[PDB]
Amino acid sequence: DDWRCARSMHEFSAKDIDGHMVNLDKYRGFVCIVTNVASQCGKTEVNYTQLVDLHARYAECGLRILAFPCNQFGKQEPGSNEEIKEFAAGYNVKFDMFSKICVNGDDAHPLWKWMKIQPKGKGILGNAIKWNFTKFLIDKNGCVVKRYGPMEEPLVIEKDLPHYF
Repeated sequence: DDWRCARSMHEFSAKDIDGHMVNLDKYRGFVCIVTNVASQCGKTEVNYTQLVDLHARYAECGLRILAFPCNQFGKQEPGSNEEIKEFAAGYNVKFDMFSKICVNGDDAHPLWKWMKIQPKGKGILGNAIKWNFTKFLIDKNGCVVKRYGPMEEPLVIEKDLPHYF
């Protein structure tokens, strides 16, 4: 397992929602929020709207947001990448959308396997992602500094951003 030995998010790569591979070291020097999103879940509206809001509010300070669709939680992201892209455009999303992935299990994207065992990325009842819209806060060096649950509104992250800018 190479992914357990990575030291930074910047070591991983991921396909964006248009099918192009993105080297995540392009986010070096930015504070990031990484999150697993879904279109048909109870917290879809509050998360998209507050994430778009935090992005517009803190874009000039370097806030970036990475959104990975995931259908493993109630099958609440069943659509195609194009549908998810159009869904996100309806919220006026300007952050970075990726291709749908798994975040749990043997086939999970290795970025997500790594985040979950980071000291500040651990969960309480096991490390697995529990539901849609788990949020990880990534410092400018690519390390995980905080994990927020599916039921935590994205605005609760705001108080912590000044310490990493």
